[PDB]
Amino acid sequence: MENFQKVEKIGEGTYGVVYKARNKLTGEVVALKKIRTEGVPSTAIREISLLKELNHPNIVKLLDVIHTENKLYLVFEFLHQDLKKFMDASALTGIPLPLIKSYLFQLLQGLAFCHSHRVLHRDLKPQNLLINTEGAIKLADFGLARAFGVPVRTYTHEVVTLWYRAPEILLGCKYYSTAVDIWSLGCIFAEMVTRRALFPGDSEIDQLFRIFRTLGTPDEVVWPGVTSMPDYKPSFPKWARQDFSKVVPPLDEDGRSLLSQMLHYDPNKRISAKAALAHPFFQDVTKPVPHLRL
Ligand SMILES: COc1ncnc2[nH]cnc12
Repeated sequence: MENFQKVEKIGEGTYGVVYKARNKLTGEVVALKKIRTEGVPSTAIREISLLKELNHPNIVKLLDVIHTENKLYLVFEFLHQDLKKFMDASALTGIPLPLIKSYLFQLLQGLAFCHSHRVLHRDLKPQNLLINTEGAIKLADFGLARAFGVPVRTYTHEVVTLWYRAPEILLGCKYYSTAVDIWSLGCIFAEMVTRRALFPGDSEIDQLFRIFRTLGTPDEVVWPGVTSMPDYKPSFPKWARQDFSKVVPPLDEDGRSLLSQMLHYDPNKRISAKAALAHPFFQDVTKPVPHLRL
């Protein structure tokens, strides 16, 4: 750490405080993420170490891992804004569709890359999607979930949001897959379009029931095996599925079609990042440069 000058406290991360800092020997401006006691387990150090080679232009670059006095810091490429802040800022007018389309397409490339190596995010959320002045968007904290877990509360006891959590996680599946990230990104896509979170649950049952109210209560017809999952209850209320036309106006037929595929209940049938990239929604994708005030 004495290789760095902290600049400001940036944020409270999932795992610890996040600092903006400058490397005294190289000038680089970085994000430093403290990872909150018998030292760091050796398994977590090896997992993190693999993430140093999982490099992609839509994945926030992991520069280095600093483990001293049994205290752990991750050094990351610094980006100046996140999608949560950008959405809050664009509330009056909404993010223009070409920009939505570009961010979704970039995020899907990020996912297609990571998922080709069977690495998951598992906690995608706007606060994790970071943006630069060149029109890029990038996934932050990719693979930390496998390395450190996803806690119910953060180190500051802030509630970890359930809003982007896939139904198979909520229903207690042990061995969920890359599809969980597709679900999260679908929820984000919808939030970009509508300017409101799709499923803003405030408990696990509220999260599930919000999902069911919009998409229909899942059954063995649309999701084979669902009634056998650990937290499935036969007594769940039975809601009918809503039309996507009601859910995400004014999204066009292509975007509604894609969204529907990203929100399929059955994780086997949910579209892959690779397949999503071929969807007709992206036929006319561009890379607009957003209006950013820093
Ligand atoms: C808040 O987290 C962060 N802020 C700015 N840059 C980052 N890079 C990775 N995490 C970041």
